[PDB]
Amino acid sequence: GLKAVVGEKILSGVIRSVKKDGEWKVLIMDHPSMRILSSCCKMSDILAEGITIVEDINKRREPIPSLEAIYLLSPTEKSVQALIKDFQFTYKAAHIFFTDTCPEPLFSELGRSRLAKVVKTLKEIHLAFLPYEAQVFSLDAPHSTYNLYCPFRAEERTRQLEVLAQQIATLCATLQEYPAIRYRKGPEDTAQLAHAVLAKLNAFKADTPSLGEGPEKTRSQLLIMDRAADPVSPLLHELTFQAMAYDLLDIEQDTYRYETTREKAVLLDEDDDLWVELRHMHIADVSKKVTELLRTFCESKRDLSQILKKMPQYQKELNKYSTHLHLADDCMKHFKGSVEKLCSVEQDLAMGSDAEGEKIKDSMKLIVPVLLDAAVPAYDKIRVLLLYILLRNGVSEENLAKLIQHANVQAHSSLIRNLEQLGGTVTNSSRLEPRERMEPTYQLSRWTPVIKDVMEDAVEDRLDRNLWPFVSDPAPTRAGPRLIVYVMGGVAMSEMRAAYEVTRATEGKWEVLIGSSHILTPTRFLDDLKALDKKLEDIALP
Ligand SMILES: [Cl-]
Repeated sequence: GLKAVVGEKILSGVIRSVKKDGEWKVLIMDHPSMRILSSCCKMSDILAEGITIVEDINKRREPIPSLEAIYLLSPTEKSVQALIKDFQFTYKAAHIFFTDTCPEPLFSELGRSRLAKVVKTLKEIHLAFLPYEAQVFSLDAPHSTYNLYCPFRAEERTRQLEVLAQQIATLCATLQEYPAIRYRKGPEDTAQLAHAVLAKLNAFKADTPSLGEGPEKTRSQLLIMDRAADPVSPLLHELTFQAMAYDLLDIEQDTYRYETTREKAVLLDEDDDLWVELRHMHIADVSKKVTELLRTFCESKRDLSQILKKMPQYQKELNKYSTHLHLADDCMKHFKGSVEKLCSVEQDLAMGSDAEGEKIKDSMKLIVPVLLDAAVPAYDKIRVLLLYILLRNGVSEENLAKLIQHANVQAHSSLIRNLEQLGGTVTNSSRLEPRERMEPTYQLSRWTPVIKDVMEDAVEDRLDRNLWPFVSDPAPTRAGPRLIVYVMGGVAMSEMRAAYEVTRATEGKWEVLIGSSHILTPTRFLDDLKALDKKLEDIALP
């Protein structure tokens, strides 16, 4: 998928293109650059291409003239000024690779340097995005929401749209696409980003006019949506394996930690093929499916005296089964009690109707118990309170104060009101509501992300142009078409799931990719909101 593509562009385009069978090389990097390759290609493949050690430019290093030195950097004044510094000899010579275009000014001061003397290679790969999953990308700019929507960064807003616009143009170019660009009409941001992307995509089209040609690739579309178009989805407690695990449990750097009969630290990425299989399933179908795949593997390899002897051999491939069997139980531990009670209240507020289908009569009566409960943590009370404010489509100033007070979450008053910075409606409307679906589901997972409706419509060529205009109408006349989706201000894990549900529904006709500046859990979303009315010099510039 995306990790295979990105991995190939690196291994073959950067490491293999410089390899000298007799010689070996140091690979030096800045933070953004090494987050990219680390996310797709493994150390074993890196070694196989002729690299002795990997380093980080930001840290002090030892001189090794004997070894030539590759650099893979983002073309920022920090990385370049740090590179120039290495020889003005910490190395004998060096092969440079910028992940994007190097601006005149930075290339000029580099020509007046001593480094220049021993520069052996100098290219630019144009590759600025993390392949998080097979079908989900990230631009590695968690500072993006803050730069676009905080008033203390009003002057950097436009620059942040230009940066993101470029990153999204190099995504298409990487996938050999020249897709029709579309965006949600009302918000100023979505339109501005869409036109920026076209202008920076037309650059790559001009250099390679054969981009996106074909009866199938000509039908590819890139949709741009703002967070405020569906501020409900990022708040909800999802009961699918992934969305549920990252939300309820503490999972950092994508690593799950628990104890066995001793200190296991598993990485939930795409080498773990069991994770790839379960990540999108309701919590209620996980238990069985794990045991269903066990009964296959264990008995497939298998008087049972000899089977006992061969247990150490299976133990490793067999632990990987116990891994997710346990993670599922853990999801269920955290779900019992308050949470299962919250979900009920949330789904009623999101759908606007109880399980029977009967419309909710008194939405206030529904939350009041949860809010005045001292045993429910603040962030949980806040998700319910925000869902209530969104259902009501705004709430009176005085009613908001009485709820914040009676709910006992006064210190977070800030983040609640900060939802108006994204375009959402808190006090006293630009939100899209998912169409109804007459399809059976579990009582606690009746909500479908807005973006799924949008994806299905884009695929079937029935997406309203009034709401989703094109920037350019397609000229009158992998191989299949792609639908690329970019949610501004973070993408929820239900929306990530929606991409896989729609892609599988078309049976391979369409590959639906979705991504954003960063990936969201309900908690990280509230933290992003909290920041929008603060001056924080720690947060990175665009
Ligand atoms: Cl149009």
